[PDB]
Amino acid sequence: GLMQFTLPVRLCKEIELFHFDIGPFENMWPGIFVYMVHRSCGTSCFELEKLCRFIMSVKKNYRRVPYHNWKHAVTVAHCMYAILQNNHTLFTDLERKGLLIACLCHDLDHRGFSNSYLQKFDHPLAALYSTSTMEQHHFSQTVSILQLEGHNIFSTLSSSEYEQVLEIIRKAIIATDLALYFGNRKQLEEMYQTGSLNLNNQSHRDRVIGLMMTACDLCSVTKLWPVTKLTANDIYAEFWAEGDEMKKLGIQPIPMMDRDKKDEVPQGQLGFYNAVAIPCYTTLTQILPPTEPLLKACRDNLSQWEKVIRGEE
Ligand SMILES: O=C1CCN(c2ccccc2)N=C1c1ccnn1-c1ccccc1
Ligand SMILES: [Mg+2]
Ligand SMILES: [Zn+2]
Repeated sequence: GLMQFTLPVRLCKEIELFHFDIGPFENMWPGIFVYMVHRSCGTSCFELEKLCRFIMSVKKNYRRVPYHNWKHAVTVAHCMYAILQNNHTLFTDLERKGLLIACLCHDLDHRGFSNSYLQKFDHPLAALYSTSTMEQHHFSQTVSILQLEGHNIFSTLSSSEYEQVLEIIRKAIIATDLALYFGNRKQLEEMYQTGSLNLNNQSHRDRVIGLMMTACDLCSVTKLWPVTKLTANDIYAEFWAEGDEMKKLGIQPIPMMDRDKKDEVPQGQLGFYNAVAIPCYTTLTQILPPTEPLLKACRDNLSQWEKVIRGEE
């Protein structure tokens, strides 16, 4: 009960900032997650023994892939921590519990392949889940781990509160399907601009949490340039492996996934920042003004990709 997690001074200070990088010491990441749960939710939210067992089973069910790995899980959870900490009073007790867990679990058992590749491969998961294929799998893996003996971190919740938090987690994980982001943001834009956005409306809260999940999921584009640049290598390592596997199916992949077309990456990054990242953080900042640092960092990285094209690096 009186056992607090405490970080070294540099991490204690920098973990509060949106652009925090969790570092290369894998063995410190569970401690970093518990620290964030304790400050974001409370020391009483979870039984420490159960929470630690849950974290280590989640870690075990992330694969050794270049990008969609345990480090991504904890990085996305940290961005959610920074949003929740900068928006103290906007979220319920159940939301703050559910959302850090949703972020830690959101890519469980990822193989480094898109929904598109599973569909073209005719993977068993594409028959089980016709849309948001990997995201339905991630939620399924989350429920599986929660149901392991001694892993039910929600055991003190009532039957109805348990159903609510698992529904927050389900919607939050499904929302990380980038196919669904475009429509979600357009609706939030319309609601904000016509002034009809209402945070007491549950359908509206769901949409705002969805955009928060996109924002946290893409947060590699909101880090300092050296972090963003080096993370991009891991992202494209997966894309190019998917491209190789498309070529093995006798399908020319899109240029983004073709390692023969690396020269086209800088221009592809601009498209992504302009079509996905900047609009995401712009709408998030309109709804949650204290998340402005994410938009600023995103714009800084857009400027860096423009410099790569001009051959200034
Ligand atoms: O940087 C890039 C290149 C373009 N790209 C992308 C992804 C899907 C479809 C089209 C483009 N995504 C990113 C990116 C930045 C942060 N996260 N992600 C991301 C998101 C989902 C899967 C893998 C990576
Ligand atoms: Mg995902
Ligand atoms: Zn993700």
